[PDB]
Amino acid sequence: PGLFLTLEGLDGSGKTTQARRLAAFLEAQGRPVLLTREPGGGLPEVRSLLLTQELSPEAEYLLFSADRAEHVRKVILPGLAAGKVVISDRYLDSSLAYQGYGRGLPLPWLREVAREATRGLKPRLTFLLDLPPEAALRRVRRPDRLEGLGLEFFRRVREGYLALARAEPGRFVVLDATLPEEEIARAIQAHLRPLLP
Amino acid sequence: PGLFLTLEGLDGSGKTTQARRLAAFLEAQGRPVLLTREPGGGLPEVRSLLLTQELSPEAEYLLFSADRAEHVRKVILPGLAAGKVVISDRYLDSSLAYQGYGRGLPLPWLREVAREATRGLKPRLTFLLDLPPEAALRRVLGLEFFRRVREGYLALARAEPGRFVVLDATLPEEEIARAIQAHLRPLLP
Ligand SMILES: [Cl-]
Ligand SMILES: [Cl-]
Ligand SMILES: [Cl-]
Ligand SMILES: [Cl-]
Ligand SMILES: [Cl-]
Ligand SMILES: [Cl-]
Ligand SMILES: [Cl-]
Ligand SMILES: [Mg+2]
Ligand SMILES: [Mg+2]
Ligand SMILES: [Mg+2]
Ligand SMILES: [Mg+2]
Ligand SMILES: [Mg+2]
Ligand SMILES: [Mg+2]
Ligand SMILES: [Mg+2]
Ligand SMILES: [Mg+2]
Ligand SMILES: [Mg+2]
Ligand SMILES: [Mg+2]
Repeated sequence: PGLFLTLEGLDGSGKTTQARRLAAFLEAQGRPVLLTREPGGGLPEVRSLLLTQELSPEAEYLLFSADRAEHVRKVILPGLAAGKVVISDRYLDSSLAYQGYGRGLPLPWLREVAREATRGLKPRLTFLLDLPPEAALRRVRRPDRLEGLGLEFFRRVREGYLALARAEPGRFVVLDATLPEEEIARAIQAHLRPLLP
Repeated sequence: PGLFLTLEGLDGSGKTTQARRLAAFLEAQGRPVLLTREPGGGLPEVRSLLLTQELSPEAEYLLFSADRAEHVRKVILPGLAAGKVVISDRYLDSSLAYQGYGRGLPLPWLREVAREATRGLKPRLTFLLDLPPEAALRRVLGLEFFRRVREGYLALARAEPGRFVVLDATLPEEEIARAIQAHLRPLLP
């Protein structure tokens, strides 16, 4: 039986680091793992196409969705059927936070599109590394994709993630990303222990 | 005002030929015209890429849709705002025909996706060059697939009869071109 886990948060939150550490932990326990990420896990060329000038938010979401559709069908679902713990650094939630709450695309449309794109595949758990957007922005420069975009954009993203976590409190594990790195890794692993076992 | 026209049908139906005939005819009259096409009219790199190993139909449609979203916003709407006749060789109907009726993706989903992608922009007329696959294949995935696509096109046309001008694409090119011009005549300017 596979297990689908995701990690989410602003760039700089630590989700990338924690995704890697979790993979390495499970590998040390003899468990097969697939460590992946969006965007690019399905169609790597979408990472390039996402640097098109003045790209509409709609087309941006649809390109992310095409990538995610391949990601689910070619990478994630086969890994799960193979019994792996498939860990994605970003999944659907990132599109809802960034393109929904961030860019203002209507959420019902985002979800109508995602319904087939994902085949309804949802993570068993999702680790949200939460922290203030001012704090995120100081840790690391933004993706080339997200320049111009100001503090208020990132606030809407941060709050959107938190609204997603409120609606799906069983799925979302919200962690304070200003805790020490070891403490976040400890908490992630504590959440996973009864599942892996 | 501007005028949005599309051409549709199987590859090898004469759709591209007629698209070009129509543009040339409008240029000969001194009528501003923009000839474009899908896929590639919005994001050319979607065309190049498209050739990806065993690409899911869902992902394919989503990529077409990203292309189509940029096409409508950056190319077609400005053209129409300039008072041009904008002619697209393929538009939404192609994705509905091929991905929907052909590959079996659910039609209501396809249209949910399209509603924002196209901002609701529909062609004033859509010339469907209808013919059997065998005739199309003669000129340029099984036969059964192409039949499903052809029949889907006819189902679209029956649902939207005012918009679809169904033409028998086995007729001589000139007779088709003359027909297309006759359908257009009262719309200009
Ligand atoms: Cl990060
Ligand atoms: Cl989800
Ligand atoms: Cl801080
Ligand atoms: Cl939940
Ligand atoms: Cl053709
Ligand atoms: Cl349409
Ligand atoms: Cl109609
Ligand atoms: Mg990190
Ligand atoms: Mg960890
Ligand atoms: Mg997620
Ligand atoms: Mg999606
Ligand atoms: Mg906790
Ligand atoms: Mg003008
Ligand atoms: Mg059309
Ligand atoms: Mg579309
Ligand atoms: Mg037909
Ligand atoms: Mg109609």
